Amino acid sequence: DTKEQRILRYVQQNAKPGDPQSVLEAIDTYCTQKEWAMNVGDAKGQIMDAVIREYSPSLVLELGAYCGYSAVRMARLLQPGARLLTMEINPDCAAITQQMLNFAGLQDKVTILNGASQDLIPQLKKKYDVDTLDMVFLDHWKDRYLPDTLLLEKCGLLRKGTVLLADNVIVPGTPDFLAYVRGSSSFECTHYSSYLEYMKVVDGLEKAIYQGP
Amino acid sequence: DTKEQRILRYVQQNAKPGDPQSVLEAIDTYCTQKEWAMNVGDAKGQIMDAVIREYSPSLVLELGAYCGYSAVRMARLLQPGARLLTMEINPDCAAITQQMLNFAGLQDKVTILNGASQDLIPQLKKKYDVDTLDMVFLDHWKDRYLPDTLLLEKCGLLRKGTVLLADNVIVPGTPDFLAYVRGSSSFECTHYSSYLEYMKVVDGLEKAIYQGP
Ligand SMILES: N=C(N)c1ccc(NC(=O)Nc2cccc(CN)c2)cc1
Ligand SMILES: N=C(N)c1ccc(NC(=O)Nc2cccc(CN)c2)cc1
Ligand SMILES: [Cl-]
Ligand code: NA
Ligand code: NA
Repeated sequence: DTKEQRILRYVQQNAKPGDPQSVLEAIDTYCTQKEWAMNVGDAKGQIMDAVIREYSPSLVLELGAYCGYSAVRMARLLQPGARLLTMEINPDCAAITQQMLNFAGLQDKVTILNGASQDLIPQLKKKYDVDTLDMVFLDHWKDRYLPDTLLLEKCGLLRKGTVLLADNVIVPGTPDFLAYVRGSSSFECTHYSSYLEYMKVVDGLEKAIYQGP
Repeated sequence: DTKEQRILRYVQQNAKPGDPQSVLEAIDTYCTQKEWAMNVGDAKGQIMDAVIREYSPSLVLELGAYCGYSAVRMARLLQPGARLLTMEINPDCAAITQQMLNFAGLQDKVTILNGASQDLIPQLKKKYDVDTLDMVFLDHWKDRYLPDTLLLEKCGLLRKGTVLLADNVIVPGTPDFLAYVRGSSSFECTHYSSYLEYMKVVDGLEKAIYQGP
């Protein structure tokens, strides 16, 4: 009986059907109460929104999904003609995510693929008629952030101005990923550190904008 | 011949009059060439914009102004009925700032006050008929950031949701300012680190949202 399952359940019992905002609130609440995650709206959500709004991407790729919070958060802001593609290796998390999008009524803005990013990324151009990406959201599996970044490049999926946003990038974590995008001339970087009301970083996010090879 | 005199000159010679974006582009382009300040539009301007857009303040107070870049950046986004108040202790910077807003055609959006923040702040409610502030932009003189913040609270000028944004808050600088706002429950805090394309932080900003006494 997983945490992400109990989150889904809580949403299904308490959120307003087809109301993404309600859904996000229900998640944020339960996790804060449970202390699985504190004020995800202010710590992570708000930052996601600002990035979406600054860039107004037509095509967003989410790599990694836990309970579907991030997918709802992004999908709810996408305008007609804009879409989210989501990848997650863990099948339960994938499914919870789908079910979470369903409840919000956002399922038609999103395409979920349950598989390894290493195997799925190279199929995007061929299998999925993707030429390049406007935005990528890296989530969940921090160890996959750098490999993913490198593979996207390799597959020719990034273009000048493609925005990467990675969640849960807090020192000393994801050491290899941060060093790379910061040191690389192909990435223009901005780090976001959410402290909420205290002194300890609650969430760290990295925005890295591809500057071409 | 001061740097901010020389920035003003460059703008006047090169930017399109009455064009804020042109003026912002003239200052960046010049400071960058002089290697006085790299890519201020990416490093600082874009963040300011994101904050203004998120919060849509009616009244912004800027404390500190060097050449006026920030005042132009913020004033160009304020809608009818919104206004900027700028305080700067150095009389030439204040005047450059005014002449810079003139060139951009933004002078009616702004009131510039020449004087010490400690002296001007307490006169705001009384002399300038302010109740509280929607946003405060701290700029230019980092040593004043903490005492400004405290005086603004003392003067009853912050309300729940008042957004403070401080420029040039790069560790190990302003350690007390940062420890104060993060340490205090009266502030909900987010740090922005702009790396541009490099390994090292170019500019750092702190958003602190007042949460009450
Ligand atoms: N690189 C990682 N951090 C990483 C790599 C691989 C995975 N795999 C799963 O979660 N598989 C899974 C998860 C749930 C259930 C099943 C099988 N039904 C398989 C996770 C994390
Ligand atoms: N706390 C600070 N960092 C601080 C405090 C005070 C000042 N004062 C001026 O710049 N005065 C000035 C500057 C130019 C000209 C004149 C008077 N003609 C006065 C600066 C910085
Ligand atoms: Cl929120
Ligand atoms: Na870089
Ligand atoms: Na705080």
